[PDB]
Amino acid sequence: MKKLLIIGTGGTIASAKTEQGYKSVLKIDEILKLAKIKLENGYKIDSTNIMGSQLIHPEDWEIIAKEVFKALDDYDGIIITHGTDTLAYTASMLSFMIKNPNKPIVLTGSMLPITENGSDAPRNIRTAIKFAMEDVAGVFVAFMDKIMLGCRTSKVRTLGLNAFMSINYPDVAYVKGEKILYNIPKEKFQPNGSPELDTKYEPRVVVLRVTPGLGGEIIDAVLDAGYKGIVLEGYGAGGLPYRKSNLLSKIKEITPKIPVIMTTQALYDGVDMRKYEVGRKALETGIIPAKDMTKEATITKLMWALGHTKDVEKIREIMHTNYVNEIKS
Amino acid sequence: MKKLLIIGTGGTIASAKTEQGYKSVLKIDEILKLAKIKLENGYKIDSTNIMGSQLIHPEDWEIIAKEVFKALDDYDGIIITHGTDTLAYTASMLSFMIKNPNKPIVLTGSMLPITENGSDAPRNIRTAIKFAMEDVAGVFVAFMDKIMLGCRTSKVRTLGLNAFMSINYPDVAYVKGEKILYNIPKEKFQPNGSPELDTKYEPRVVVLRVTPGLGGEIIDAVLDAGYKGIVLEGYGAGGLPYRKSNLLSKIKEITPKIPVIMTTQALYDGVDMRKYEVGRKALETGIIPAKDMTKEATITKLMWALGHTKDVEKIREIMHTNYVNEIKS
Repeated sequence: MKKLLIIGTGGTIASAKTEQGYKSVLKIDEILKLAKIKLENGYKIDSTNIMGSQLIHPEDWEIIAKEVFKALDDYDGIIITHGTDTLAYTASMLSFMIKNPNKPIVLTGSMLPITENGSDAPRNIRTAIKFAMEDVAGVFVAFMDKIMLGCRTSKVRTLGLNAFMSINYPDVAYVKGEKILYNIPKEKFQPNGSPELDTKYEPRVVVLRVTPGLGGEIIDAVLDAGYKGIVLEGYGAGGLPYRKSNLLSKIKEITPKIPVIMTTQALYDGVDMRKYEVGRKALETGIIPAKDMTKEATITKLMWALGHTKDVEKIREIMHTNYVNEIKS
Repeated sequence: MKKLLIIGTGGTIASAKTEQGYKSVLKIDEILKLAKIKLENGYKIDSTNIMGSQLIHPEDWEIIAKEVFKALDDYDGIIITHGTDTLAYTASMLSFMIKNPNKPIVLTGSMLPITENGSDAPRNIRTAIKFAMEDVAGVFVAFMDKIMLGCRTSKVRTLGLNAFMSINYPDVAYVKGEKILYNIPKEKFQPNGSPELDTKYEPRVVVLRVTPGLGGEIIDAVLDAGYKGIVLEGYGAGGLPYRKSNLLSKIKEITPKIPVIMTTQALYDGVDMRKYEVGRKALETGIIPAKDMTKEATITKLMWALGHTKDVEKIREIMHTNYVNEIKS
């Protein structure tokens, strides 16, 4: 009946405790063996390893997108095991690089190595397999029995097993044993159009936390260092100091040439740069609101957008296009 | 019986909706009047305004600490109204600038202006007054009926009224009408020693989010721009790329001269740089773990520490000293 591909990429899920700490040591065949995954029953799993890796690099996104893209032809469902710390960047970036995928692409990981007592790895793989067997299409994350839209996922903690949340967006579904309870209607994830691959990206995006003290001298430094986009983890007021501070005036000097995106240091509820006068002053300088996007969506989307054009009005239109429900319309 | 001082500083709590957006317009006397606060019954409230402000600047911390410090002599309790976006930076910084305060110092704010329907401002002020009437000492935040240790508070969302959480640390208490339920024993917040004022700080700390793509060229740029400390919002693996990446090797070149602190982009559970080999490699470069500290504690503590010395071993010892339960021992 159904054919699944599981792609290994590294991560805690590929790791074992050593005398030098956790170390990425397992290929996907050993993960599947150590997590006691059934390779059949209404399906057949094939497995492959892309390329000691804990962390994804932007180059790896192009590699993974090409392999996933070629595989849509031969598989009903595609699972990617991945390090938790950068899984949400990968999930978001594939959501822009693979247009109209016509099969489920499901990323997962673990907080514990398989071989540690109480590991979450077997359960997360099993969840991902179950959802990958669904007649749906898009890029999803499977974690702690939840299915979440890839471009809306963030890692919220470093120890607790319920480590990924859907930010400012509903979960897709919840998997209890063999039952899938759709939180968003299944009919909403049907394939539309033919898949396309677009791997253009510019990686030199720098993300800053807006703090008291942060001066315009940083904006000078990041331009001197060659960076092409700036993400700010700003305030819910949505604005910057324009008094005892050159930050807003130094940004206003560069917004015609460099996209400056305003997201939040706060996790939940998004940025509204219109509610406060201080926000409206930040907008008036040409700072581009990230609205309800996650950090990981904001960042990967801007890298992808800069790969297409350096025209800041065109970047604004790309960032505010709702491609795959990464952002409100 | 008891004397309370309420200090105004600006914020949403001081704001009103105008045709140009929310605007800071109210002095503390008008806030108290519009929120219908009782200025007596077992107490007397005095009020004062420090110095159009939504956002605190590091300079304001010294001003507020001097005024709060002088006021310990004449008041049983001190309340500060403050903008929510930078309240947690202020609460943390006062926790290092005011040693062994012998009275409750309680910061609060609101998500809604007083004059907006359903405002949280009256309730937050009332909570802060109630806790300020307690025979305890330290720096606390009052929000949505909770009392939280100041140096453990973060703003987690931009719209929901329950906007502040206690991070990796229990709440101090919960206030239901006239009842205070102590979550940590009251006896644990008794005054010890005589209050001291220490307002030394270095503001040029830059906070970066660790992303895929982030190169060592940023470390060069921030040194050229004169910054004296770097906070990284890193990964739970606790490490950096040392492969297809010069980030870790450029940081290893500067850690003898510049403190580089590793905290998390994730909100909850802290950094453990020993669990993973990649973390141990980051430690071996002399990156200083922030452990369980909040971003706002990490950042203000480093600014305060740099105000005392530029010796990176002495900064490490300061950062890992548990002064006021900002960090685990």
